[PDB]
Amino acid sequence: MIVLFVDFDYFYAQVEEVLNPSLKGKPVVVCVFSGRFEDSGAVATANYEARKFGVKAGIPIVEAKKILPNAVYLPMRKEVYQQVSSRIMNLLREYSEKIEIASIDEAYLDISDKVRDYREAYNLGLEIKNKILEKEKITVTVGISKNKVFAKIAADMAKPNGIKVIDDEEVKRLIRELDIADVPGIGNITAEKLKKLGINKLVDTLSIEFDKLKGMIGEAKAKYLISLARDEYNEPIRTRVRKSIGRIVTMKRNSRNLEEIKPYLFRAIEESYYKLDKRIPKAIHVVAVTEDLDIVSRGRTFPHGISKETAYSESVKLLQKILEEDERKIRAIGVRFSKFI
DNA sequence: GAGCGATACCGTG
DNA sequence: ATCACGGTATCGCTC
Ligand SMILES: [Ca+2]
Repeated sequence: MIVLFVDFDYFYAQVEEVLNPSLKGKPVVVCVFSGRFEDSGAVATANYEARKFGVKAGIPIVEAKKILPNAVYLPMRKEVYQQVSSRIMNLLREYSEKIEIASIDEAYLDISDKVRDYREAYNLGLEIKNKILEKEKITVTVGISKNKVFAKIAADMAKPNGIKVIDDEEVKRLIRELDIADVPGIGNITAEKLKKLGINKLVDTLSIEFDKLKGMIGEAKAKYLISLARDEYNEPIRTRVRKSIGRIVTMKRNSRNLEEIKPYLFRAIEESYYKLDKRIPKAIHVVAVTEDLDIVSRGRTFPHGISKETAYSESVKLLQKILEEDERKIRAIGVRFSKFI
């Protein structure tokens, strides 16, 4: 099959740049402000102008201001991005009925039955970059190859505003040459677990014995890596249906006082129930990030759907259970709803 | 031996 | 020192 992946460049920033074009050329950093102290929080994304200097998603806002104190610092407007994203997405549906929306920012199309070869495919990805630039003034990167993983690796290798095909010969090349840590799904913890085992390239997972590999990363990621290195990975493009929806909020100050967490918790329920629309969940999970930045949950499933009032009273019970069964103070509290009708 | 909710870990956005 | 999603490993229960 032939897979075409679209990955919007610097999406949150670029949307801010489309809306306020005075911003082009300047470093923009979309932030998520927390409210413990002035400029506490983290970076959600920056544009290339800011990324050049080490201002990337995940760093604290204070560090980003130490590097680029004169950049534009914008509060995250996710609702807006989500709305633009939706419209870019309804636009990708013109090019294939088989479409898998992977994130706010990313979609895969199986165009197998709308092109014959990768030159036709390549051609369809210029069209699509054009259409999106025309309608929404947003640059994207396209990656084309014979499955989702190598279509995503192609986009990585081509961004920003790129397009690249990874034909069957280049796939065999990468399986040998490409550092396994750049394979989607291999993050730092498992990258290291591999290097530990000498695994540096994908091909390497075929000489190692399966249960040494399984015993180290998981049967599933083991099988995942092996199927790639055998060039036998095919995962169909499948439509995403959201499974959970939650919200966590950081408290002005740590605590384990029940009457002190309760308003943040209840704020988190309100927000999440609004984010649910007509989705009725049967499961609720309360979520506390410890003072130590660990994450510890407590949940309950129900024969029925969960009303907000059920949500309010069950969540307090679940938070009580978090505080008994642990001694660590709470930095942020939230909830996740799931198992929808 | 292996199928099921709770819960943690791990990846990416 | 953000928030969000969602896949998989592990346990204990259960057949
Ligand atoms: Ca992107």
